[PDB]
Amino acid sequence: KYVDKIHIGNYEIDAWYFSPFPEDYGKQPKLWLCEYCLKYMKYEKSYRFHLGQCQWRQPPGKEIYRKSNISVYEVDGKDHKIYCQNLCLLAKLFLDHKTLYFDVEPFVFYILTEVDRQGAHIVGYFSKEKESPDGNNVACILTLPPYQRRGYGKFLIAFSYELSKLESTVGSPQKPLSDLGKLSYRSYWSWVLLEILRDGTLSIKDLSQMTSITQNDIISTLQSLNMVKYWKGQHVICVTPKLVEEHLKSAQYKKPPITVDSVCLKWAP
Ligand SMILES: [Cl-]
Ligand SMILES: [Zn+2]
Repeated sequence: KYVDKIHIGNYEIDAWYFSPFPEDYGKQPKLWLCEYCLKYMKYEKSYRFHLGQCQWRQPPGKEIYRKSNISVYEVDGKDHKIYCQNLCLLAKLFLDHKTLYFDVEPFVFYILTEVDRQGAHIVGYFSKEKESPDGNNVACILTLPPYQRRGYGKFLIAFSYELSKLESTVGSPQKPLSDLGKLSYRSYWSWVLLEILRDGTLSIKDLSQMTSITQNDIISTLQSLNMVKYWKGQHVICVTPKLVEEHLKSAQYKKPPITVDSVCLKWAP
């Protein structure tokens, strides 16, 4: 028997996929997680004890972003092996194609939290290879189920590209994306490109430089917006500024409820 339900903070969440917690953890009805340190436990009694003993009120690592009550923590998987091993076992419950759980040192994880008087509550995260051969600025990304479809997912994507911009480099997420992944990325890419095309002759490589979105990713977005022509084996951006405004005004695209503010980011490569 696999883990199939978890209790974390005040949420219970059913699992979507196999996650390789040790066998005897699968045995239990629920898995109980500390919402701050992410320690997993077998019983409500050990959960309650931990709750009253644990001193953590936020993720480990560095708070590299604070705007209002949204915070992002940078955790190095080398400096915090166990926390990150726990994060990965948690994420694998909802990510089908996540492969890495124990070998965490090559990764740095970015933790989205919303803060109240009690502490900083994890809402989602994305991991990133420290050095990427394939040029992936995200390895895995995930908004926890009860928080999905509220702009946290898109905040994370936005954020992963803000980091790429400060590294003066283009990047694409590791594939395959989930269906929620695909939709959120195509939506983010769309909004970013449309917003910019509103404000005069920019090549696709010019757009790639400004946004840190790869040329393939810009091309495939522009195709779905119907703003790219094919000429002699070359993708040519063909934009009618009325159809740009047309698109924006529509329902499909809009400022996410919540956005990355480059000012409130305290990070450098
Ligand atoms: Cl659920
Ligand atoms: Zn704890």
